[PDB]
Amino acid sequence: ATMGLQMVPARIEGDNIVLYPGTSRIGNNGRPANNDPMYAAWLPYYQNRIAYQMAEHGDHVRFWAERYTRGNFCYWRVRQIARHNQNLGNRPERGRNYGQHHSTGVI
RNA sequence: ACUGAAACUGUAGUAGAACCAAUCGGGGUCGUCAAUA
Repeated sequence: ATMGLQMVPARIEGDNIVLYPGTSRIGNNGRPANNDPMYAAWLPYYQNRIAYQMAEHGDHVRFWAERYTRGNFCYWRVRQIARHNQNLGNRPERGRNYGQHHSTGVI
């Protein structure tokens, strides 16, 4: 399970692989550097669902996210989502502390 | 401006001599499987 911390979200575009570390930056060992947040954002899906019907693996999307903290690390908790062509709407605010997933209000 | 008649294509000969349906294999035994929070 340690090895997952040095995986990066990726795609292939035509015939090149692409990487999407996004706002996070790739640390030397491949881990997200300097305690910056996980490369991918986290979508609540089987509990505290962030609904638009629930999105699906092919969905191209636009979304708000919030920086959340847990223990040794932090991550972009998705807050609200729309299909890409649709309007995302207004900025959400200070989410619930979902237990040890603590809000920051950094959105 | 008088059909020739009569005559067994049969008589003797072992489709056989030689060759392995066989060569190798313990009815045996350990750590995997799924990916995140």
